Amino acid sequence: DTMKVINDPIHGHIELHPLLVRIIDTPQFQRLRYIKQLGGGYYVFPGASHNRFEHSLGVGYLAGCLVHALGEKQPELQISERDVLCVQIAGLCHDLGHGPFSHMFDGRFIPLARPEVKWTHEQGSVMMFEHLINSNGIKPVMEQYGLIPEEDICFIKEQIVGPLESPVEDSLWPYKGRPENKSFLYEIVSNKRNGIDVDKWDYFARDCHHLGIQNNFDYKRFIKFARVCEVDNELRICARDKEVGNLYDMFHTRNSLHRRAYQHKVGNIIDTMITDAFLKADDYIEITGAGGKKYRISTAIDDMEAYTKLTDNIFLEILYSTDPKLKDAREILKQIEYRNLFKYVGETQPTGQIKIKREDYESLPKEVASAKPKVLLDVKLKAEDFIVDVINMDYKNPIDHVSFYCKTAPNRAIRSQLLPEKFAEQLIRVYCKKVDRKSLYAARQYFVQWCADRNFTKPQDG
Amino acid sequence: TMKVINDPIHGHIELHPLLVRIIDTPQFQRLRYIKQLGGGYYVFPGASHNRFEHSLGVGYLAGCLVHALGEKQPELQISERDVLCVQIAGLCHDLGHGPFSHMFDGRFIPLARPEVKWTHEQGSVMMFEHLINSNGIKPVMEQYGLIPEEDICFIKEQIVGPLESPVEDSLWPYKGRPENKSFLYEIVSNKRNGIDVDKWDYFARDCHHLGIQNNFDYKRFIKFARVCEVDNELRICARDKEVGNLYDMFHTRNSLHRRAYQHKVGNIIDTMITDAFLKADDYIEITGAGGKKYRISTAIDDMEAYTKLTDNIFLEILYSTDPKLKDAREILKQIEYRNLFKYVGETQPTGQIKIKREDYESLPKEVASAKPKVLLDVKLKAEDFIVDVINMDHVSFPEKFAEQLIRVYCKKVDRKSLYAARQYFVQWCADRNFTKPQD
Ligand SMILES: Nc1nc2c(ncn2[C@H]2C[C@H](O)[C@@H](COP(=O)(O)OCCCNC(=O)c3cccc(-c4cccc(Br)c4)c3)O2)c(=O)[nH]1
Ligand SMILES: Nc1nc2c(ncn2[C@H]2C[C@H](O)[C@@H](COP(=O)(O)OCCCNC(=O)c3cccc(-c4cccc(Br)c4)c3)O2)c(=O)[nH]1
Ligand SMILES: [Fe+3]
Ligand SMILES: [Fe+3]
Repeated sequence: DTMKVINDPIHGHIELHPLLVRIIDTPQFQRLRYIKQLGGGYYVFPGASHNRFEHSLGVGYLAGCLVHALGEKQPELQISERDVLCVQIAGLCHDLGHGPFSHMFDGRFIPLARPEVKWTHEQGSVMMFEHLINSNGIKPVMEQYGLIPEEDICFIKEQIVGPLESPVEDSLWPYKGRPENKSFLYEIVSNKRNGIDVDKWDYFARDCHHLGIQNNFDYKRFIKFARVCEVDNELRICARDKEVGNLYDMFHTRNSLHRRAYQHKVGNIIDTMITDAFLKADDYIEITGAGGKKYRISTAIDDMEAYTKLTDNIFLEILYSTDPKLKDAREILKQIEYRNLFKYVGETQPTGQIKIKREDYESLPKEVASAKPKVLLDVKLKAEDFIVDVINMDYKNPIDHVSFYCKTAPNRAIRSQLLPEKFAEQLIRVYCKKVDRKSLYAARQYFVQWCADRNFTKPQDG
Repeated sequence: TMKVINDPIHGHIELHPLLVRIIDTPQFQRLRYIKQLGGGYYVFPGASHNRFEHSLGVGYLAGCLVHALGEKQPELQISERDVLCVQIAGLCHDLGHGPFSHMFDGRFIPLARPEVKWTHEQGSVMMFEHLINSNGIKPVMEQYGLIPEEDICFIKEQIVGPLESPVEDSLWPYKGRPENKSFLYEIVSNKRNGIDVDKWDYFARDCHHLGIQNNFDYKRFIKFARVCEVDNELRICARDKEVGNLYDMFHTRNSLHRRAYQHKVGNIIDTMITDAFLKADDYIEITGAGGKKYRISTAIDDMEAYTKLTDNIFLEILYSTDPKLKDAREILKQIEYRNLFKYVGETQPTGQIKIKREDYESLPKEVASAKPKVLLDVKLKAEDFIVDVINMDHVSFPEKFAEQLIRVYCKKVDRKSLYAARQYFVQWCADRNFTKPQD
């Protein structure tokens, strides 16, 4: 067993430690070759055929790079090759939990199928990671290369999903994989506080590569000039002051990707259509899991053996099906091929109001059809004619939450409107399955009255 | 009306409504599910791209070239109708590709049905006809100024070549356009000098997705391209100062062939996928016209069934529980675990000899029949061998190259079996009179 070299269009030659290779060459990891990074965006952006597998490789590579650079610059931090391998594995496996079409699956489908359950792709990543280890004898390999499986598995899972929870006192280091003097390690793969992690670096670069958008962030420069420094008796990753411009570009790039691609109107309508087909197919598709037990699309998340076989393939399985009981679902997918899509009715925001929770998504269409427009309208619409799409931008923490250092005093952190505009953390769009112009006028009337009733933003276009 | 597409390599791409209506069909959308490089993706994580985007690019480039020629040289009499027909031909040139692209017509069908002559170009013509007739395109073509009778034939001739050659009759064989428009047949698929918009797009795109340097600039070609007479025939000619660009292109191609298309592990994996397909052929069902069920290897006889034959077959086998599919499944599972066929050696045919597809299936048997020379402890059957045949393909105004390579891999992995396989391979090369292998 020796290292391997993979040639990647974003990162060039990426070296893989044999333990990482052993983890990658499993059904549980190879599964990610069959889940598109951007879900339905590929039906708007023909270049966006990339899957979660290559992005995961990139994230592992970048995690290794950043942590090694910090160790080389600062021996005093006592970063060991064991720590590097654990951070690399966490970067590799952070997206194991994604379902078909990525953010579509846990963002919208599962809430609509089982409003009662609380599912995230991060929980799924933890579950798939455990399953991959116990299905492939990874623990002896980990030991072979100096890892301590109990502690280090806990550390990886903590990087992926976060602390054990049970806040309780909260004045105390909540993690168990590593102690406080290695806190900065938890800031590499997934950093919620300020929004700078190697995961975002890779998918910013990769999505820009595949979409045709320019990426002005130089992650390599940032890695070169990153260090560890002291803030409030804690240790954090900080950037050289001279890097401010780089960060500006990063944030702007983020904004562009969100505005032009991630919340593209037609792409999200198509995500909605695919989810509708999945909902109308859920009762009739079986996925065989542990013990030959059958599962549905919406319940495969409860058995990782079944989840392992749940990918974008399900789309085609519905499209190619001959079962009469699936015809409904099939038809919707066929409308996608013929480009007979749901009609965009409008957009609104819950500005100043409580935001819409996942557990309530299913109730929204009914609400819309229950609005009473103050005109005859001579055309009545039902709940199933409406789609309500809730688009959440998940980060209010600009550059301000970043720590900087001077080349004069590297160990200590330092104490404009040109920064990117705010994110509008929740958008609510409505589409109509009926396409005749009378039905669309009626649907718009219903939508405007519904926004009035909910005290949401008055829709534009009027 | 006029849609715009935002391609990663061509930027913004405006599309005529007729082209959009051709694209928005199951028969064309199918290409979203066929990977451009087949199994190369299992070696290059960036090579996730499919034939659909490539086809869009080829149509766009064909339009660009024809229109650029038309703006210049008005004496050629290029109508918008000609531009639209060329764009459609470029758009539809790859409709006939099967699962994993060149793996299908290049290896799988020859092994499965050694007696049929199948190519993805003739499949493209069949699928184009099926698309036209299943979605009422002819009235739309008329609506935009086309003559379906002449122009459908024109498109099919652009894709597959002359419909003729039943007898000698050596003269102008095209029926879709007169000889004075002959140059239009050189745009989408050029058989003479290997210069066409299809190659431009897929060189650029494969470079973009593989991480390989693209040294040439097709825009310079289009801007400095003209039509001129060469030996009493109209042809696409280039301003002389463009030679430096031309060479660059041929370097890129060369690199793309050596680094990616002929990658040893990628070709081994193509072979493994084909072996799985063979062991699933008796059992996989693909519903076709009238509800008749087809196999993978016979789905090419019904375009309705072929419309539903894509890379998904792979996963259909991987996810199956039918015990009859177990063997196929296991091969795919080995791919996931990276327990691959072992590489035994490489050789070349001598002189102009070219092994033909109809004989591919005979090659392993031959290898297992060679008498090694000394003796052997382990004996290997024909099923233990894979013989992989790899092929590679005067412009008017530097590396290995070998018309055919034959590589042998072994399925048994132990050292003893691999030594035996090497002995078989070297003897077989001696018996066919092929070049003695390496080492
Ligand atoms: N066409 C296409 N575009 C593609 C493709 N790959 C990427 N693109 C890029 C370029 C496009 O400009 C962009 C956005 O898509 P769009 O189709 O132009 O629609 C935009 C408006 C919202 N869409 C609908 O509501 C709609 C649209 C069209 C028809 C119908 C309809 C018609 C009859 C009955 C019914 Br019932 C529904 C509804 O995506 C592709 O393969 N095909
Ligand atoms: N691993 C991986 N690499 C990947 C991946 N995506 C791209 N790559 C790039 C990086 C790699 O350097 C390059 C080439 O692939 P390789 O896996 O390194 O194998 C090279 C020789 C193949 N030939 C064999 O026969 C072989 C090889 C190894 C083991 C066995 C074997 C072992 C036990 C029993 C049996 Br029975 C067979 C056989 O592909 C990926 O997902 N995974
Ligand atoms: Fe990620
Ligand atoms: Fe092509």
